[PDB]
Amino acid sequence: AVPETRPNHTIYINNLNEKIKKDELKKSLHAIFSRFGQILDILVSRSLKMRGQAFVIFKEVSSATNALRSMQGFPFYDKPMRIQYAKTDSDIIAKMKGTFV
RNA sequence: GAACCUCCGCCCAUUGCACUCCGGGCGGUGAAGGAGAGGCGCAAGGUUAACCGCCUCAGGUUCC
Ligand SMILES: *NC(=O)c1ccc(-c2c3ccc(=[N+](C)C)cc-3oc3cc(N(C)C)ccc23)c(C(=O)[O-])c1
Ligand SMILES: *O[C@H]1[C@@H](O)[C@H](n2cnc3c(=O)[nH]c(N)nc32)O[C@@H]1COP(=O)(O)OP(=O)(O)O
Ligand SMILES: *Nc1ccc([N+](=O)[O-])cc1[N+](=O)[O-]
Ligand SMILES: [Mg+2]
Ligand SMILES: [Mg+2]
Repeated sequence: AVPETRPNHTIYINNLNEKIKKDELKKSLHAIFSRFGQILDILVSRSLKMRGQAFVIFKEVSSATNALRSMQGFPFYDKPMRIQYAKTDSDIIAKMKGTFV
C-alpha cells in the first residue's frame, strides 16, 4: 500500500543540499552511512528531477533499517536528512533476487 | 576487479522514487588557453576566440 515504509535494501534520502557536487555528495554519504553495513552502491544525480536526492544501497536490509532510524533528521550539509525506504528494489538488488525486468 | 570524479563561480526555478545522459540565464580564469593525456569529430578564428561530444587511457578517491 505504502511501499516507502516497507524495509528495503535501498534507502531514499531527500532534502539534501543541492549545492554539493555529485562526487563529494556520494563520498560524504558513504562516509556517514558505511558503519551500518556494507554498501553496494550510492546513486546521486544532479538532474532537475533528481537533485537533492540520493539512493543508498546496502547489502543487508537490516543495515538499511539501522541507517534510516539512526540518521533520520540528522543535520547534513546544513539540512536535516529525510530518509525513506526506496519504493522498489534497485536494479543491482533485483538482479540478485532473480527478479530483474 | 568495480564505481564515482577530473577549470573556477554567480543568479533564477525546482522537495523531486531513480537506476543510458539530459531545467533556464549570466560571468570569470588560463597563452604551460577547448579545462589530466591520446585519437577522432565538433567549435573557434586574433590583443584573444573556442572552452564541447565520443571512445581509449591515466590519475585521484571510495569499495570488493
Ligand atoms: N603552441 C601553439 O601551437 C600555439 C599556441 C598558442 C597560439 C596562440 C593563439 C592561437 C589561436 C588563437 N585564436 C584562434 C584566436 C589565438 C591565440 O592567441 C595567442 C595569444 C598569445 N599571447 C601571448 C597573448 C600567445 C599565443 C596565442 C598559437 C597561434 O597560432 O597563435 C599557437
Ligand atoms: O585486473 C586486475 C584484477 O583482476 C586484479 N586486482 C588487482 N587489485 C584488485 C582489487 O583491489 N580487487 C580485485 N577484485 N581485483 C584486483 O589484478 C589485476 C591487475 O591489477 P594490477 O593493477 O595489479 O595489474 P598489474 O599489471 O600491476 O599486475
Ligand atoms: N608559442 C607561441 C606563442 C605566441 C604566439 N603568438 O602568436 O602570440 C604563437 C606561438 N606559436 O607557437 O605559434
Ligand atoms: Mg575541455
Ligand atoms: Mg574535461
